[PDB]
Amino acid sequence: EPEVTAKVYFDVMIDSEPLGRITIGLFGKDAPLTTENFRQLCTGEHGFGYKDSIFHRVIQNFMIQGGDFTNFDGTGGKSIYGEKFADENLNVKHFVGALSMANAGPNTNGSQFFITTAPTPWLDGRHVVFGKVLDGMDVVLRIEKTKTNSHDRPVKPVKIVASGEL
Repeated sequence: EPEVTAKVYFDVMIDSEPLGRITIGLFGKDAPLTTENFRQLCTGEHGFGYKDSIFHRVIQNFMIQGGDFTNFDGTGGKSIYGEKFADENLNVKHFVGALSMANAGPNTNGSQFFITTAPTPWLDGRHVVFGKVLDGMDVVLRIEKTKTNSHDRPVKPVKIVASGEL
């Protein structure tokens, strides 16, 4: 596993129920542009970020996805460098608890990401893995079990009520 160079977190709630804190370690040496984008979106330094956004898609035994703080449906989001930035390292394979960038083809990274909860070999080589859950994996597993309906979207919003750097 690559080196963790920075730690960020998310405090999560589901309609009045606090689920706890998810601590994420970033691989700053293996993916500098990607980790910096995630880090600054967590702090909200530029005026926008993950605070008060939701996990809009949950697929049991696969992953949870979030990061669309502009449209809240999977069609939006934007990086700190602009609308899109290139793929940095595609040689790191996914593993349970990995943080990976969602995208719409090569060099289209923005702000959306997923946290994998199971092996996902069909994503390997196509999505940049830039970190991993260091603590609070139980919170991730709880979210994965939340009731979804049509489109794999949680019936109750799964909200990130706070984010930042640790």
